[PDB]
This record gives sequence, C-alpha cells and structure tokens, in this order.
Amino acid sequence: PLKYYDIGLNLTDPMFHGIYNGKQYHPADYVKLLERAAQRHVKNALVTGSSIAESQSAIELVSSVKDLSPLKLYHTIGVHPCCVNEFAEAYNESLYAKVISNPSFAQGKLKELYDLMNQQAKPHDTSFRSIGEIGLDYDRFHYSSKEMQKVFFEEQLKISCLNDKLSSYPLFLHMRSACDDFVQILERFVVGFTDEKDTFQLQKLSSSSGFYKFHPDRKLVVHSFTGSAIDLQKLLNLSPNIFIGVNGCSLRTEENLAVVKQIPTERLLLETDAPWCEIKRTHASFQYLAKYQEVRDFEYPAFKSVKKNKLADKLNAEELYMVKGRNEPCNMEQVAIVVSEVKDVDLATLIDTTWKTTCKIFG
Ligand SMILES: [Mg+2]
Repeated sequence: PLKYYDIGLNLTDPMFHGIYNGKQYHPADYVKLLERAAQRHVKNALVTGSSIAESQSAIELVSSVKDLSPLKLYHTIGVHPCCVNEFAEAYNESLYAKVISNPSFAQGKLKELYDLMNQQAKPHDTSFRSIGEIGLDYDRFHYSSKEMQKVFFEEQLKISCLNDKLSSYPLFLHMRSACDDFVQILERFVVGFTDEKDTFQLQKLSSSSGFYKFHPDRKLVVHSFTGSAIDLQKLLNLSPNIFIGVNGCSLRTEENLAVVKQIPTERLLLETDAPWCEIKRTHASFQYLAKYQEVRDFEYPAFKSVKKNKLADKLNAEELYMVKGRNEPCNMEQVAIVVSEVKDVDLATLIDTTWKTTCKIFG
C-alpha cells in the first residue's frame, strides 16, 4: 500500500486556478487535481505560503476545501526571500538602509506575522504545520537585496523561537545559490546566540534573556534542493535534523542524480513543487520513467494531458484531465520511481521510509 506526502504543493499558484500568463483559460480545477492525486496514492500535502498575503491565501484555500479534498492538506506561514520587501534596482538597493534608519514599519510587519502564526497555531486541530518558506535566494536579487534577505530570514527565525509552541514547529527552508550564508545564519541558531540589541523589538511581543537556540528536536527541511555535492555535505553536517527535499528540479542532470544518491535515505523527503518541476524527456531522470513504462506497467502521463485552451470543455465529464506543462501532486510517484532507481533502493522500501519520515515531521 503506497502512500505519498507531497511537502511542496504550491496550491495557490494561478495555474491551479485556470490562469496562465495572466489570462484565464479554464475554471479553477484544484478539487479535480486533488482527486487525481488521491487516485495516485497521495495522502497528504503541505501547501506553501511565501508572503503574509500568500500565507493568508493558503489558510483560506485549505479551509475552503477541507470538506472537498480527498487529501489531508496542511500549510506553511512565512515570507520567502522573493517577498521580504513587504516588511519594508534603485528601490531594492535603497531599502535596507531605510529600514535600519527607521525600523518602525518593519517592527509592525514582524508583529503582524508573529500574531498570524500564533492565531493559526491556537486550535488543537490546526492545518498550520510549518514555518516557511523562509531563507535565501541569490538567483533573485532582482526581487530583493542580499541585505534585506539576510535580515528578514534571521528575524523570522527569531520569531519562530519566540514561544514554546512555535519553537516546536518544523522549518520549511528555501536555499538557492546561497549555501555558505544560509549555513552561517542557521549555525548561530543551532548552537545558540544572544540578541542584546533586538533592533526589531521582538522581545516586546518565552525569555527576557535574548537567547535564541533551536529546540534539539526541531526539524529543518531544506525544500527543493538543487545544489552541489559540497553544498549537500555542508547542509547535512549543520545538524542531524536537516532534511533534504527532492523534486523533479532536483533530478534534471546526471550531476543532480549523483548528488541525490548521497542524501541519506531517511533524511530525504519527496515533493513535486507543482505546478513547477515537471520531469521531462530532456532530463536525466526520464530514463527511469521510460524503464517503468516499458517493464513495470507505468502510465505516463498519469491521466490524459491537454493544452490549457482544451481543458474547460473536459470539466463537466467524469474523466480526469491534466494540463500540458502544468505539474501536479499526482506526479509524486514519478519522483519516487526516479529516486528509487538512482539510489538502488527498492521502490516500496523508499516510499515507506519517506512516508514515515514525512509524517513524523509535519503530522
Ligand atoms: Mg518551491
């Protein structure tokens, strides 16, 4: 009995609402999307939040489908490096100095974020299960400066430690092309440090001490990993509680596959990053799907796939259809097949280990 837990479902993405390049092509089909995923053994998924507004959208979307989704949906709350300007070329570069000069607005935004996390963490049965996406993305300095990324990654890490309930939440971390700086910031929280200055006045919102340290059981999930073998070793050595998320983007080249082979199997989590990270014929991963198609009775794609302008007419019918170019959580099974072949770990074995590990982290 196979079970998948997609830790990277971008369910708020406009493509899942029928919008492509800013144009609506079909009615939103996310309930049918969830039905497709359930049919392909996806039991649970974590819906990503990337800003205060997007986290609020995720809260509301998950609530809106609680009685319609055959998947159990959880979500994150956090502000991604894309979006840290909401706490605050010429404009982006100017912001850090302006925040330091007058931190009052940022102080209020950090309070708003803390308050949201606490509100959502309240109920015993809450769908809010992880703080993130937070981290660093040095491929996106056109969205935010390095200084703004580093400061607001760190302030969010502090918030995630501010009380006992949040301190236990696993972190859903973003890292792209920023390994050394990402490790440098996290290492201070792994070992512990004292924030005397408290520029953003967080200690006004569990201890007067100013001492920040991750709980020894807090899990640290590095989403959508595509780094080098050297980067991987830096992450694994940071903490035994570092986990590595693997999706189709993590499997594109032979180098990527070699790196994935080195991830300890019990520290590997599976995700689609849907609607992104489709496993394509031009990827080194495809050969394993080809093998499964040929020798193992595997259906690729999992359901008929049509162009975006052809989906709408299919939506009254009972049969389920995908959109060409739009990845989905029902493609978890493809990631699992590839990882199992790359690692020479029996497929059912891999699925079982990843399922149990993911459930322990997120619930
Ligand atoms: Mg992602």
